[PDB]
Amino acid sequence: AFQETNPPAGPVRAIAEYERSAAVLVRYPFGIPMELIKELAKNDKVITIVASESQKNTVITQYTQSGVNLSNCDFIIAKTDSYWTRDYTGWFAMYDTNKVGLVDFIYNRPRPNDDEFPKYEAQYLGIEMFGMKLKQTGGNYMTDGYGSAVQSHIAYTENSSLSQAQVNQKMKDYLGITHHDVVQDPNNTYIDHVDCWGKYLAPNKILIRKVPDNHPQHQALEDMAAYFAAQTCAWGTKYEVYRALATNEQPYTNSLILNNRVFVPVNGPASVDNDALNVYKTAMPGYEIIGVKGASGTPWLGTDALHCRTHEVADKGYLYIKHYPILGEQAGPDYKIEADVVSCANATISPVQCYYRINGSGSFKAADMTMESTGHYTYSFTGLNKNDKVEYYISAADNSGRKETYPFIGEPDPFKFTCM
Ligand SMILES: *CC(=N)NCCC[C@H](NC(=O)c1ccccc1)C(N)=O
Ligand code: NA
Ligand code: NA
Repeated sequence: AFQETNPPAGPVRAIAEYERSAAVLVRYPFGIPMELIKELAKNDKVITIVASESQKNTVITQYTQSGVNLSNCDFIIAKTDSYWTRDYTGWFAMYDTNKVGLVDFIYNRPRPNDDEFPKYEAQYLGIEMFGMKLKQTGGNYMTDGYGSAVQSHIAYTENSSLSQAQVNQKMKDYLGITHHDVVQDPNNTYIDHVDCWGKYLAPNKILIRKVPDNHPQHQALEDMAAYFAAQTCAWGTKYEVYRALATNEQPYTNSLILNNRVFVPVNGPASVDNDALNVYKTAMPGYEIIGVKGASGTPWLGTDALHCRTHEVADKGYLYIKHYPILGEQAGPDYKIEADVVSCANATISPVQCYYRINGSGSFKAADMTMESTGHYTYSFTGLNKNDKVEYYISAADNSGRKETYPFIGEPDPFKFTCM
């Protein structure tokens, strides 16, 4: 059964889907095509949930026959009621400066095996688990990694014995959420999950579903796009709002960001699918955008597609870069950046660098950042003239072999500012 615990030792920071992932969780019997599992296993660890050793063996046979990369296949043996790992598996958060933890909750469906699964997930991964006493579902949750979370109104109505203030306080305590952005669902379906209409693509980018002008939900979705366009994101700029046009209820926002790859469910027609994939390519330079056809037995639905049947797993030894960039018109006279770098692997960090380019000319140059205090690094851009345009990103490495950049994708999408 659900076990309430004290929240994690602070400060707490929920991890975003576009941060480093060590694995992806899927479940058998399958709700996803074998081609998706094969694609995932090329570069990432795929953890398949099975109910028994016999089911594990059945799945290994199927993976071997389909040419899945077995060297990237792991298994968790636990009973589950469904393949919606997005919704019932635990949520990841950093706490106590450099630890990765799992947050359990009361799954909002009558699925006791699914509801119990986070306990087996935490034990499998070797991390601590915290029990947040809220009725929740992962499909109705997304965080920017900077203390904001977007959820539809069911986060309140399915916790109606608690005040909104108490619900917000639990999200703050267990996940570090300082802006619990609870919105009226615009999609007109029974499910009321954010992932069927909205997705943070980066701290400063949000993808919102779009439908034809004559569709009954056209204005609700246009209103939702305007709502985020007027908001200041974690980096201090207004959100970049991208739109994926669903001409016929195609679940284009129901994608999975896994490290440098994005898996987008497609169900036709080809031209409309390709238009949606091109939105992701424009929004996410440097990422590999992959269109994924559905399984014939369990097709993608407008209320249930690829994101709904997967869940990313954070790196328990995460090399985390905390950075608030300097963007747009910078008054100066100083152009100083700061980054906090912590290793959840308790690995020795070196080097910490700033990669930069001036007036988009030549190649990116590397400069060492100064460690001013433990985990706190700084860099000042010197010799810059009026109207100089700077491109930069942060890079860190540690002695466990981890290598991370901020932004995650690095060089293909750097921070940009102009000297005033
Ligand atoms: C999109 C997401 N994060 N989750 C989708 C969960 C779909 C699931 N569907 C059903 O329960 C269902 C059963 C039988 C027929 C149709 C739908 C759910 N709502 O939990
Ligand atoms: Na079942
Ligand atoms: Na649970």
